[PDB]
Amino acid sequence: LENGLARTPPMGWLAWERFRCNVNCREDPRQCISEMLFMEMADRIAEDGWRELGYKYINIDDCWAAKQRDAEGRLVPDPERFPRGIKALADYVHARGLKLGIYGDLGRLTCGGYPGTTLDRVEQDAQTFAEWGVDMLKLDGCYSSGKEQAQGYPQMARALNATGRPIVYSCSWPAYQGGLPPKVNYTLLGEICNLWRNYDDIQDSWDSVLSIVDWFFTNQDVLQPFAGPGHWNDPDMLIIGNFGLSYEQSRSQMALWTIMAAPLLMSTDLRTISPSAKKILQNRLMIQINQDPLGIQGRRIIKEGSHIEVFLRPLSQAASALVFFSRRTDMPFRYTTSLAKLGFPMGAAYEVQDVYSGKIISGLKTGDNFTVIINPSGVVMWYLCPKA
Amino acid sequence: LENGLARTPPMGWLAWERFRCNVNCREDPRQCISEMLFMEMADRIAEDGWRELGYKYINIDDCWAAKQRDAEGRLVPDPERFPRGIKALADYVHARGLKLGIYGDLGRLTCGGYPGTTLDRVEQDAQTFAEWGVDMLKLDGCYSSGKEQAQGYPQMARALNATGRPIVYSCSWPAYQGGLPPKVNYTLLGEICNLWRNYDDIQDSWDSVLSIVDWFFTNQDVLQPFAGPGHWNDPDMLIIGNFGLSYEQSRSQMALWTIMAAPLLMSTDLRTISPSAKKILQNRLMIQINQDPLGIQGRRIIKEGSHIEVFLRPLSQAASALVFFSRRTDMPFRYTTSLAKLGFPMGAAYEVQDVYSGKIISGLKTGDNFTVIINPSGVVMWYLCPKA
Ligand SMILES: *[C@@H]1O[C@H](CO)[C@@H](O[C@@H]2O[C@H](CO)[C@@H](O)[C@H](O)[C@H]2NC(C)=O)[C@H](O)[C@H]1NC(C)=O
Ligand SMILES: *[C@@H]1O[C@H](CO)[C@@H](O[C@@H]2O[C@H](CO)[C@@H](O)[C@H](O)[C@H]2NC(C)=O)[C@H](O)[C@H]1NC(C)=O
Ligand SMILES: *[C@@H]1O[C@H](CO)[C@@H](O)[C@H](O)[C@H]1NC(C)=O
Ligand SMILES: *[C@@H]1O[C@H](CO)[C@@H](O)[C@H](O)[C@H]1NC(C)=O
Ligand SMILES: *[C@@H]1O[C@H](CO)[C@@H](O)[C@H](O)[C@H]1NC(C)=O
Ligand SMILES: *[C@@H]1O[C@H](CO)[C@@H](O)[C@H](O)[C@H]1NC(C)=O
Repeated sequence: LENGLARTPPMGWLAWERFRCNVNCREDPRQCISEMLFMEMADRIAEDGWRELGYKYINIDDCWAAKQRDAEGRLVPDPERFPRGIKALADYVHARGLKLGIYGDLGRLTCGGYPGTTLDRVEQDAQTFAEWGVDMLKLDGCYSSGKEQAQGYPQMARALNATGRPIVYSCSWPAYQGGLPPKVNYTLLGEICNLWRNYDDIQDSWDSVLSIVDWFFTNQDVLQPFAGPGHWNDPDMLIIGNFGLSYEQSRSQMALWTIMAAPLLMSTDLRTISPSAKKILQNRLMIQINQDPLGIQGRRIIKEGSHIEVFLRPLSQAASALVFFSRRTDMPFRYTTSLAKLGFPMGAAYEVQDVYSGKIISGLKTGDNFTVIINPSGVVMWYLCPKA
Repeated sequence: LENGLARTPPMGWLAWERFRCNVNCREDPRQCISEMLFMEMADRIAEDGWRELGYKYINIDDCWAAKQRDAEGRLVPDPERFPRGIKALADYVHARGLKLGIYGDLGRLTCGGYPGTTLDRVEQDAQTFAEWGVDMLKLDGCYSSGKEQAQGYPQMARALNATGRPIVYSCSWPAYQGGLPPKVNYTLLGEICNLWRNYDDIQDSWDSVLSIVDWFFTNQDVLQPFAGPGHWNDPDMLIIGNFGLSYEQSRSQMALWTIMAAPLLMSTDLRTISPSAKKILQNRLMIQINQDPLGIQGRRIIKEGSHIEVFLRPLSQAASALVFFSRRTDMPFRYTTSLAKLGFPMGAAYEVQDVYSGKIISGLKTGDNFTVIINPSGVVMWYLCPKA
């Protein structure tokens, strides 16, 4: 989508995976979906170093609105959970130099049972969001037919533009259509959306992450070519800092999402996040690679019988990123190979930096053998710069 | 096995899951299988509070011996990796008030390819171990037929007794025979072994833990009745502190192994263990319940459609232990029920202590509703004492 936005994958926080549709603010004041949740996450992003790293979006997902539109047919937030309205929430977020994202559903109802954005409501809702000061909109696709979606998604892109307010547009259209051609036309998506959820919702477990990793890389031929500045593939939220991932697994999701040029939308409680989880999510070099200006999504290039997978992502400044991933469940594994074997130019030399450890290799020749030790369900990630 | 040993499930450290058959001491001085590994783990157990809690066994697993017996036909440790011999290692461990465990295989070769204990070598090997000062022996079953195992396992029990040295005897016999009757006779196992590996080796992943949990509880009817002081079911090593389990998952394995009256044999690097992992493994109340004098293995009593499972273990002093386990992957879950609904006596009251948080409920009436909040892949564990 050529609206000057999302020239790099969106970075921020999104409520859904961690907080879901919790409306029990009486017993879960901090974990329930309310204006307070977003204001506090905004303070967290603004105060704990996240903002400086690039994390700027504070996104509201499903279950924020009243169970019905007002009499005028407009969407309104839940009165008890959002007593100051959305515009006020936006100002608050804006005052911190952050941006506010909201959620809607092209259809009769949101997946959670809240007011849906039917075709006759698209222009009005887009208008309502802009007036509130919204900066990003995720448009879900429950309760709408393929025909209605084919009309509605492009229609909402036009409506958003008409408001004159630049709004990042996240589309779930592909996921509802199976995520693959011919049913999905990624060329069209690139023209109308800034990013799109291609596949299943991420759940809080390592198997969920693996399921997403495997679907995207198995189908990379029909997905990788359509990602770029202004239009990204979205494998869903980062679940680092939550309940299901071990330390190694958390490092793995961050690394693989970076290879995929995926949005870095955290869905975790920033008020209780652990130091190790924070350290992973705040890795500057990792973020630099994810945010690379060229926006060329990487690919899996090797699947060893040793249960080791290798990924490569081409970058700006003639650089590259490599991820060595172990799916073994026995012990740290010694993977030995050479850049030449991985496909790099002959007779060259590279300065290599281990993204997580910081260790550097001054001048690795492409013909030289090297060994990396990868832990179970973990990765070793390299940033490579050619010497001249 | 009535040898006065293992009146409570064995507690200690075992090398296998974490260190496997690593013999590359040149590049992995600390992680390779050598006398140094065991001496250092012994120091760890003796110095970091483990010994006082009950952890006393330091067990050597596969890959410790020389590739062949000496000329006299006796087992000898690998010369380079165990330069001071086993007896010296035992003395060292003994000097710390700990006990040394060793590994052998009833068959032509150990699963790792090392010298096996064939039938004609049983008496000699049992003799060799006693002389070295061995306190525990795990007898694996690779490369032996069912007929040979039927003869060898009972035969080794007799050989060990004859040495006059009390030795905990861990038998893998059942695992090689499928772990279920009629092929396996757990009454016989109780007579000849102190504990036995019934099922597959644990690997470093949550799915491995779940696979073990599900097999044992699905088949609890033919397993639970045969566990007791002196003879236990062994679901394998604790992998808390390693690469594949998240925090919640680690707490879950500890709790479920305690419900199963399982040995608490840690297989992790005690030199680098995290504070949180240490805190889980050192939980005194948890250990007290695992070590309960009655030795009555618990059972799964409920499998909700909410993906919540409930476990109960009867204890001494008319007490009980309950585990509420969530296999959901969405968010913290509120499980509401009553002790009456769980099956407890009518019109009674209990003092309840949350094993992990320490929070206490003074006098919970069996008829009163209560709610516990369980995190994804996590547990809530209670210790209950009746009031009078
Ligand atoms: C509506 O669409 C127009 C283009 O159709 C957007 O204008 C483009 O903005 C980008 C970045 O600001 C420029 O690089 C292009 O040159 C512009 N194109 C044209 C035709 O001028 C405009 O930003 C959109 N409006 C909103 C609010 O999204
Ligand atoms: C060999 O077996 C005998 C029993 O057959 C063991 O002796 C028993 O030891 C326990 C605990 O010390 C006592 O409760 C029993 O009363 C003993 N039984 C008998 C018949 O005396 C003996 O400990 C075993 N020897 C070894 C080295 O394991
Ligand atoms: C996909 O959409 C683009 C953009 O509208 C269009 O040019 C192209 O023809 C479509 N492809 C197919 C197979 O319909
Ligand atoms: C490099 O390592 C590979 C093992 O992956 C080996 O086959 C090859 O012979 C090595 N090359 C040299 C020059 O040692
Ligand atoms: C199981 O072993 C015990 C102990 O030797 C024996 O008494 C019993 O008969 C055996 N059960 C069967 C079915 O063979
Ligand atoms: C106790 O909670 C259950 C829900 O599990 C509910 O059905 C029941 O009515 C409650 N009992 C009382 C007295 O509130």
